[PDB]
Amino acid sequence: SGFRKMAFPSGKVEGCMVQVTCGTTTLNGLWLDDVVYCPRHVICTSEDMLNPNYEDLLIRKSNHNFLVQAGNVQLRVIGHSMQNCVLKLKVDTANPKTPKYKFVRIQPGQTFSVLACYNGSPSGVYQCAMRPNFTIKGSFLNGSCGSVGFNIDYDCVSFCYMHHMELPTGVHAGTDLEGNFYGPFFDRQTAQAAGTDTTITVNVLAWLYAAVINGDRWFLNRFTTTLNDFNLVAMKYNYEPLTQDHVDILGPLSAQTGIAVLDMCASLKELLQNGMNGRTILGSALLEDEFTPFDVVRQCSGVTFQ
Amino acid sequence: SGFRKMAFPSGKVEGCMVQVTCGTTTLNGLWLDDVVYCPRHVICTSEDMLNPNYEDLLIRKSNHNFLVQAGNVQLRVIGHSMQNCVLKLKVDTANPKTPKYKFVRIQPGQTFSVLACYNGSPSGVYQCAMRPNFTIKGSFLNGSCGSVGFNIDYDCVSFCYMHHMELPTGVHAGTDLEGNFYGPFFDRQTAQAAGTDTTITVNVLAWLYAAVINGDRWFLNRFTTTLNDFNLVAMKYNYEPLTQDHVDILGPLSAQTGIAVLDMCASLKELLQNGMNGRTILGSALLEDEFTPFDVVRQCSGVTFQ
Ligand SMILES: *[C@@](O)(c1nc2ccccc2s1)[C@H](C[C@@H]1CCCNC1=O)NC(=O)[C@@H]1Cc2ccc(F)cc2CN1C(=O)[C@@H](NC(=O)C(F)(F)F)C(C)(C)C
Ligand SMILES: *[C@@](O)(c1nc2ccccc2s1)[C@H](C[C@@H]1CCCNC1=O)NC(=O)[C@@H]1Cc2ccc(F)cc2CN1C(=O)[C@@H](NC(=O)C(F)(F)F)C(C)(C)C
Repeated sequence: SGFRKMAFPSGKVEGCMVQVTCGTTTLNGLWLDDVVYCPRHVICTSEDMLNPNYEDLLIRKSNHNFLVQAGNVQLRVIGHSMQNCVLKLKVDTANPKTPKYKFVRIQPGQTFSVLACYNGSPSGVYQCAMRPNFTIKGSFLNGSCGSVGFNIDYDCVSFCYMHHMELPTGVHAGTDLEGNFYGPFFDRQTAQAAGTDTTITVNVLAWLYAAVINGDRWFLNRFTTTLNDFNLVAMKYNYEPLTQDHVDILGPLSAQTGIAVLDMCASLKELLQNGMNGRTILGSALLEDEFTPFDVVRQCSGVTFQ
Repeated sequence: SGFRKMAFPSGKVEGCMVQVTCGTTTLNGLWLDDVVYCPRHVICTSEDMLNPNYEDLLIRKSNHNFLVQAGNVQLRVIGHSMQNCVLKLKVDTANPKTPKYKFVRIQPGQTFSVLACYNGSPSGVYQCAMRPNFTIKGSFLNGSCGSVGFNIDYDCVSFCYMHHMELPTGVHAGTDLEGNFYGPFFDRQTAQAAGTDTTITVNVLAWLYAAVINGDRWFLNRFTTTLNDFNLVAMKYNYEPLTQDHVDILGPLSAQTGIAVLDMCASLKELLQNGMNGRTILGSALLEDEFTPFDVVRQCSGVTFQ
């Protein structure tokens, strides 16, 4: 029993974190085989931090203008290239701790673990989600850029995020590991700002199923709803539309609990319209939307506490 | 910016997790140097799971009745001893991944990271607190016993918890790494139940300071309170008394924000008496009490967003 914001064990990623320096700029890099991946703005100086032309800045650099430190070992850079907003530094040593890995570009609504790092050294691990507006509600300070987000499946690390920027609302923007930003953001100091965000409906439903698995039914009701009528309420509360594919994805949790998806939708409708009346669900007074259906299955018992 | 339930990176602990089998019972163990630590009830069978006499059960075992598996490598047991509720198995191989480490018995109110493990294999990492009633609100299924809790300081792992039991309310009980339970609990199937819990006041105050550091002041007021008058309100809301030592511990966060501790106490008093009026603090609609003052300093900027 219990239900926690649960991150993946971070060891396989810790062994990949390094420090990249160019000029007086240092940030984190990810060392896999003989390549170190890091945000390309490591090549910016104090005077470049507005609207840099990265191709023009990078052609002025040589391999030896980059320093890569792995622990107390300096790795020599023997090639470099820019791919989108990521710099790839070829180094003379293959990381002996390279895990089995993939790069994935995730969809909004999906969750991942972040290994927050400073000076190439891991500091902490937490769970977040790719928001519908393609920001993340991270926890990042100066020096964190290059920290990565990941999921793990049967000892394969799927990297999905590299940290680049903090937006004016205090949320975060970054890239996939091929250097493409999530959302409409850029690695430049310009007017960018999160678009209006929405609540991830399929995830709230998954978390309600988690609450039932763990023995709590107080929020259920005798009603059902059509998908169309539910979505008319969702829209009013700034929730994402629920699709039939979401309904299908929730199939297993519905089967394990004996509660039809559209019946859980009617419970959620009532919660939106009435509030919680001072009660909590899985220790929260808000409707939590950063657990996916997979996250619930991963953490919860396959046996419902009936 | 941001503020997350942040666990320590778990790599140094992952490398210590092993599987211990006795009879048909398998659970997790912690391999440090040439010793494997695990819950002593690994020696129980289906018929022992009520009121076992552990000294009588253990004298009937030999070293070769214990199997220790580290990955796909079987470690041979060459000695055993019981210390309180923990079994110590001496093995023929010292763990080459043994980190620098300590065993600590923590005080209630302190937080730690849990590496949840099944079959000797790490599954996830989350943050919890030792509750005033010496339970933890963990997330544990069958097969999790022997999973450990820890803090890390300058690459020294301080182990503080080993998981043993789930109580009827779904919360968890366990031991320090010397095998002494936290709280009044036993490794036996008897009427035990969590005592009444309380909210960790000094931690709520620390988290309010975190909210101010990150730029949010909506809950502050112009009032102050005496320590005695605050504690009369605390008692009414099932909060722990706040001591002068708590006040002292909050000194640094008070100094960084310019808000006197007893002024923050008056803010907390008002929150308790009025509620939040539908507003949130650091993304929560409840007063969070599982961040210590140290946790806030560790995660937050040393520069307040004024
Ligand atoms: C990251 O650690 C980096 N620092 C540096 C320093 C020098 C060169 C390159 C980098 S990357 C930080 C993390 C960030 C810091 C603030 C606290 N919380 C965080 O997550 N990233 C930045 O500072 C980025 C990098 C950058 C790159 C090119 C530019 F032209 C400008 C920047 C500045 N920057 C920002 O995040 C800024 N935000 C924005 O410009 C915007 F539009 F996204 F809001 C800033 C105002 C500095 C937060
Ligand atoms: C842990 O994984 C262990 N399983 C076994 C199995 C055989 C032998 C030894 C152990 S340790 C579980 C973790 C637990 C399971 C339930 C779901 N969530 C969890 O955290 N620990 C137990 O099952 C313990 C072990 C034990 C030891 C000696 C005994 F005499 C009896 C037990 C049973 N047990 C419990 O946690 C039970 N709770 C209580 O007895 C009490 F009083 F604490 F509530 C149980 C009712 C099984 C949850």
